[PDB]
Amino acid sequence: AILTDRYINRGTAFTMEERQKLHILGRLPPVVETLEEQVARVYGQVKKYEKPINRYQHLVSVHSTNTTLYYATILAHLEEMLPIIYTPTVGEACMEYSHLFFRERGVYFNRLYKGQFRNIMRDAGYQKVEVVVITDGSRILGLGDLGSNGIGISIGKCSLYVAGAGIDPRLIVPVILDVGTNNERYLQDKDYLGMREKRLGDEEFYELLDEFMEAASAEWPNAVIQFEDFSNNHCFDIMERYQKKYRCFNDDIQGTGAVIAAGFLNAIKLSGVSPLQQRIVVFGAGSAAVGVANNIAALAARMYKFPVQDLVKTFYLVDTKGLVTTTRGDQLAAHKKLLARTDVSAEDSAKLRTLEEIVRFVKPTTLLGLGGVGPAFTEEIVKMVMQNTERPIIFPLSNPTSKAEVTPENAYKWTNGAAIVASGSPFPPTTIGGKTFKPSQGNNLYVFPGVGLGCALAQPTHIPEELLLTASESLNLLTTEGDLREGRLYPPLEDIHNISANVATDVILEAQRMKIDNNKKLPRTRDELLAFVKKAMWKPVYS
Amino acid sequence: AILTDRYINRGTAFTMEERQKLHILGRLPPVVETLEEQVARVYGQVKKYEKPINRYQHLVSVHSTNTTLYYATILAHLEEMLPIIYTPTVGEACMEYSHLFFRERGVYFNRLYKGQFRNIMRDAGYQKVEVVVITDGSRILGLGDLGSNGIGISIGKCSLYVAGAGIDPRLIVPVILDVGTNNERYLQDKDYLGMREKRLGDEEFYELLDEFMEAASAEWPNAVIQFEDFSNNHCFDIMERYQKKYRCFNDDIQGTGAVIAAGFLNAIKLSGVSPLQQRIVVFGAGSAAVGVANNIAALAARMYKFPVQDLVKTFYLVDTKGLVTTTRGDQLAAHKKLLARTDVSAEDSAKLRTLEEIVRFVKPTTLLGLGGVGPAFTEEIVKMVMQNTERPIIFPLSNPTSKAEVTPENAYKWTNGAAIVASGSPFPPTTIGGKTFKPSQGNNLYVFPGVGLGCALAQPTHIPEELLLTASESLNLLTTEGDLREGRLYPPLEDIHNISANVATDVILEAQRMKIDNNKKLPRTRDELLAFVKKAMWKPVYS
Ligand SMILES: O=C(Nc1cccc(S(=O)(=O)Nc2ccccc2F)c1)c1cnccn1
Ligand SMILES: O=C(Nc1cccc(S(=O)(=O)Nc2ccccc2F)c1)c1cnccn1
Repeated sequence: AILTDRYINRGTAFTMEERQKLHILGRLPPVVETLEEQVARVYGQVKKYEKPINRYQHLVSVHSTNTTLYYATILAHLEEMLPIIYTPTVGEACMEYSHLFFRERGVYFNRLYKGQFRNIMRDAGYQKVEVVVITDGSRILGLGDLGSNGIGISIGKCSLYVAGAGIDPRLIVPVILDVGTNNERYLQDKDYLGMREKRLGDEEFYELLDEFMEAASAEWPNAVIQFEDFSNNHCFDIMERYQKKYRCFNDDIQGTGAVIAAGFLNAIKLSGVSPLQQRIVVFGAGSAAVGVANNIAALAARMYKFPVQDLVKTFYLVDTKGLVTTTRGDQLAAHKKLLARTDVSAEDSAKLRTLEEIVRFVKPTTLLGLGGVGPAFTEEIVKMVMQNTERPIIFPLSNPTSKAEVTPENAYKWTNGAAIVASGSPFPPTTIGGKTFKPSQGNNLYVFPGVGLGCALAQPTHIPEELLLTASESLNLLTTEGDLREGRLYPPLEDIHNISANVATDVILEAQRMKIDNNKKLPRTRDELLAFVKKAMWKPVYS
Repeated sequence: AILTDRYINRGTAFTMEERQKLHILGRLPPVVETLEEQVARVYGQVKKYEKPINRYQHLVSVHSTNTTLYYATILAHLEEMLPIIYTPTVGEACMEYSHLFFRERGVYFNRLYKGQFRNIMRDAGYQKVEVVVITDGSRILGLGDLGSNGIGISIGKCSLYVAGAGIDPRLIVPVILDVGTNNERYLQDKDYLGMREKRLGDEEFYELLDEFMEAASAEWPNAVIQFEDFSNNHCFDIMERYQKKYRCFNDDIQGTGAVIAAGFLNAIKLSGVSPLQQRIVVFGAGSAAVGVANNIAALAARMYKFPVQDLVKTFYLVDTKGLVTTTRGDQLAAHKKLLARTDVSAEDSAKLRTLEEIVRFVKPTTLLGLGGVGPAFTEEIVKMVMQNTERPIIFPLSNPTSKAEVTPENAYKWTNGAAIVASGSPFPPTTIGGKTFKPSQGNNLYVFPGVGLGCALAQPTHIPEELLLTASESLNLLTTEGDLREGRLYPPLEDIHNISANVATDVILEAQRMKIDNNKKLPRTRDELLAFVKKAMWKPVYS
């Protein structure tokens, strides 16, 4: 019963004396290993596979037999395992290898079960659930509708809360809300196991998602509900609908802006050009891109008490037409108005269409790549920014690497190593003249696990914007003098347990200051709280 | 508890009413499938993988979650799945992917556990075990010593008793007797989990194997012990040591000779050249090759009551020196003496060295390829056999296909479709002049599962040679007039349940005639017994 329970199984780490006592001597090969030795063996077993999907499949096999060994392997090799266990491999697993997820916990909802959602949750037989990740498979980036196969996205994201913040793997629940699929291949595929129908309209979509939120608030009252990989037609509206009434957040929207804001303020500190002297080209004018700009302005206003209006005036927003201005003659989308230039004439607007002429005119010190249209930050454009600052801040954040505005290698080459670079994706180091440069990766893992652990301990009534901004600031402040002297914008990803403990600590203190915390057992002073949070974390060691 | 038990789990075959009643509605995607629909889906999931090892890995995943669906998929696609689930894929899985077997039942013995073998078996907590497959990883063919990783061979072979003869998958036990490894890579491999030592000498080897046989006879008294993939230094001696005292057999030795003898006697019937008119070149003079010849002579003597001495005189044995004769001047190995020619002069012996001149002199009607040295049956040699018979019998049985004496395609091409061919391996059909030919595969699956089911029902004291010869004859007689009219030498592999039920029936009747049967509940007449055996078989359907 211990060997066959993946939560308590130790495999070859059972000592000979333990195997004798548990009557399992003949169930294992005779070698006895420590957990670090098992992790080294698993890491070799993974790297025997060349393709990410086969590495993923091997890690699923480990997780199904020895959960402690799985999470110990991820924690020892995190940067390398992240592309396998989540984006982009998990989406390819969902799309073409959905059987990899069948044996996992997954809770499936659809219109056939209307009015039974609470019964289904009760039936799942979990105890004090802490984190629930839900998707409908619609995709934040709107590529590759997964329908019911989106359950693998929720499974993968749940796993990152365990690895990142020590959420006990028994207290995470992955959910698929199957409201149909517009995936034409799936709609015709004899082997598609989900609802074989186009996506439900908004009225029915919200009827079912409302029942889900109300059922989860009753049956899983201790949980944070995290929306993952919902399409843009719904993801912003879901948060407007639920943010005050339920304990919920959207990582794609709120996590991303908190992580990019933290890293960007550290790039300002390194750059020699202080926040009010920055001239920031925001290349891309989607709701998400404007959210990131507003999250930067909010964080600088918190950290430095500059008037937020003056920080807004540092942004130069570029949409598909050109520089967004109040004078260029069009009716602006609501989200573009607050960053529109008021200081540019109609005549100058007409001559500010191409990114090259916009950069020549604006004289920016920062280029924020949120454009999703490929390598817009040319050598000529990067060379112009070198005219305005000694340390250009260049953030090519569009995903995947082919949609990205510039490679970190080109950014460093064209500035002779002056560029301060953050990426959505990991890159190898670049060496110029014997000096080494490596971009800072703004991975969402820096924030969501600590928000989850914080909301799990404090049990806040809801997750107001204050808790995300506090997580953003906490992350910024974790970047040490040492980190900064080596050009890093974030604390190191390998230190994610300490990072999450600190983010969670600061989130709790903010919930306590707002009197929204329902858990009154927690310390209310930072040093004693941080020690308490660290002790509360599940660790991937045998105990 | 039903979803997580692979023996009772039905996955998507649970109806909506059943999901309601079992409180599992939210645990599955909403599509309800029949077992045949699930099998079609799994077969597509398998064929999405190009490499055998990745197909194997996918089938392991099915087996770990839904045992009924795994065995239903094998039974629906048997010929195609056999190369994946056993030779040669299972050996490659053992050698390089041994982690595929960690979660499976496996019972591990070694010298560290001397005197505790019975305790280890008791600890395994099985009920009335029927079949135990044991290996030491030494390899029958002596290539790729697997040591402790030989457990995967036992696991794969156990699975074939379930698929082939409906041994209940709860009543099969795979065993590794780890007596060391001569695999130099393993002996230096930090991740090898077995006994890190060269193979024990014979005295210690037999001390431990004796304890195993005695322990299994006490703790698993209802079981057949089947030796799999033991090296030639031990496999013949193990059977001499144990055959009378324990319920045991070796498939490599006894199964192979029973299957080849059955197919060869059907080739004689098709050929127009009756057993006493056959002139059989036995190319290869190993113990195994002489065993196959002796099994043919024994079966013909049983079926036709020709004097066995006259059947022996139909064989012309060829070793590495040439035609084995009493006059060629050397001291013959014991196994070669009984097939040595007494009718060839010393002078003719000296001129009978190359296979070509041996064939020209002997004027054979059959070529039996048991040589293991590549494509010895040349066009010139096949063309000479066409001079001696209208239907050359050509059996290239050396493994793998590169060691084989002739391709079936070349055999049929060079004889314009007259050749009667059996292979160890599967081959595609050959079309000559719009007429189609396909070799008969002498797969060991024809015999061992039915011997296992027979020995499981009758509970004989031991497995004397009479039970193997009866299985051989039963298999021969299952080839219908219809089968024979289409050139088949065996009943079709897809019909393996009916085949095994009939082999088991005949084996039981032989045990009853010898008064070695311990199970007195069984019918003693063939029709009523065969019905009883069919009912006793585990079937891969939901019940
Ligand atoms: O856990 C079992 N066995 C085991 C054997 C060797 C090694 C390990 S391990 O847990 O040390 N490593 C491991 C396990 C999985 C897949 C990849 C792995 F590397 C475990 C078991 C569980 N139930 C039943 C019978 N055995
Ligand atoms: O059995 C479970 N789920 C399941 C989902 C879809 C489909 C099937 S299936 O059993 O229909 N097919 C199948 C299962 C395995 C791997 C390849 C497969 F094709 C099963 C389960 C078991 N425990 C816990 C939660 N779920």
